[PDB]
Amino acid sequence: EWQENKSWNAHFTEHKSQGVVVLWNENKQQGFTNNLKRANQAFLPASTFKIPNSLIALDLGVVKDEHQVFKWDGQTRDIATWNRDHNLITAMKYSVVPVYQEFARQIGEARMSKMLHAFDYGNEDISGNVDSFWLDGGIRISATEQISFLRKLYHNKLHVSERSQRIVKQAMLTEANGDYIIRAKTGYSTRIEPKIGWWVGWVELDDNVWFFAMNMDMPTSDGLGLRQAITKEVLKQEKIIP
Amino acid sequence: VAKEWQENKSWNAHFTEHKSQGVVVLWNENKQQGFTNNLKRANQAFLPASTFKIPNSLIALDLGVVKDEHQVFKWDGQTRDIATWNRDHNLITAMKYSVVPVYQEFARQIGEARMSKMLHAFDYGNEDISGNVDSFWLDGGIRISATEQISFLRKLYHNKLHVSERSQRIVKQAMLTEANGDYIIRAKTGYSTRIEPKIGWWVGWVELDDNVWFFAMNMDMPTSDGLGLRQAITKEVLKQEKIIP
Ligand SMILES: *C(=O)N1C[C@H](NOS(=O)(=O)O)CC[C@H]1C(N)=O
Ligand SMILES: *C(=O)N1C[C@H](NOS(=O)(=O)O)CC[C@H]1C(N)=O
Repeated sequence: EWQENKSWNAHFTEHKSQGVVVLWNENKQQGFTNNLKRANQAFLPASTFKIPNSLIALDLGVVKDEHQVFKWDGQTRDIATWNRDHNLITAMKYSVVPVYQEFARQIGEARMSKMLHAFDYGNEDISGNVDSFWLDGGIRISATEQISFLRKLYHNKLHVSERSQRIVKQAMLTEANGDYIIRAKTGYSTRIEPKIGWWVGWVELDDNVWFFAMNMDMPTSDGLGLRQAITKEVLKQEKIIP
Repeated sequence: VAKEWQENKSWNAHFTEHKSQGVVVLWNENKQQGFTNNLKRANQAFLPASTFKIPNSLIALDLGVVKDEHQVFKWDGQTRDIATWNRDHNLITAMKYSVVPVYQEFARQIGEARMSKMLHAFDYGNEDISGNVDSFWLDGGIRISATEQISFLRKLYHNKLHVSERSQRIVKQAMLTEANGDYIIRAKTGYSTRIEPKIGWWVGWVELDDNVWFFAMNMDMPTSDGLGLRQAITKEVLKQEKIIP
């Protein structure tokens, strides 16, 4: 079920980086990783938590649909794209923290905890602030647990409406062309060490789905582009993407 | 400039330079304003050909002929000219490779009575299903203009069509052509080859962060040499208008 393919380390080494890329071939029901230990190492999900947060908010009616406008609070933040009104699509695209913080507060501790349990999401521990537990609280999820979670989302098997799962998968749309479709979410766990970068999601091909979850050491924001770059090098090596 | 429809003849450069003739029709969803290089051709009704895969997919999902976007539609075993058709398909791939046999079967299952009722409810072009139940969109009575394609597409985009919200969401997912950090294109190509004038189609929309640009283009297609011009000329217009980089 889980093969260790150490050749992918070359992609990390060539990029002066370290981390794990985890791939899951849906058709074959087989997994591949350059590091089995790191693949099962649970980390703070950071912005990858916007996937279960969106799902819960949609199912509870906190988010009516992907067109609902979430007004900017007027607070100027470091990331320029957050300093405007957003809908679910753009909030996911620009990883708009205050929008997701508001969703989490509206969901509340009790429903957030019990609904995440329904998703079997990582350690299912929401300890810390309702609006920041995914960044500096007790929640932890491994790259293999991200895959397990994403596979349920792909198949509409999470215990939420099909509609909510379709809206999130639409909001996860990152890239598409004649060769593949990528539905994914980036993350950057900046608050608690080890500071890590995430990229979780999948690649849809005509006749298969390749699920992926990657994390890498991110001591600074300088290497953030490597989350997609390294994953893409692995996908290209495995002939998943041309 | 405050007008609902504006003609922009400068776009004709994109057709002429490519030794082509046609119409591109754009609709700025936010401003509720339309733009075209040819007002007359924008309203000229043609056979929808493969663009009919959008309403056909909608009807088939709503009626449960297509359970979901994963349902496998087996290859009948007949070898056809377009290689990609000679294999099993789901709604995503059938739309992607415009697999005619799959859609002919859908239409036959839907039947003429339900097909007619659905198109009238969709206000789809002239709503005329005359001809073969499995070919009317290629050689029958159905006619739709580029502007009527946009009207139909706007309702689909907003889940305003009479069929289920679910069928509309699945069809828009199946329409996914291209996506990146700047835009998302949800569209369907067409090539009306049976009844003159032989024409190429490209209908759909461009999703931006804060706007949607609906488009419908058709162009003369005397040879398959110009097929790539359907997307290329549209993209030249979208680039000229600063819609896409
Ligand atoms: C999410 O992890 N964060 C919000 C935002 N996301 O950008 S990212 O998806 O490319 O990682 C910035 C980083 C991080 C945060 N500072 O909370
Ligand atoms: C649809 O109009 N057709 C099926 C197929 N479509 O490819 S297209 O979307 O690029 O136009 C080939 C042409 C046409 C047909 N022969 O029926």
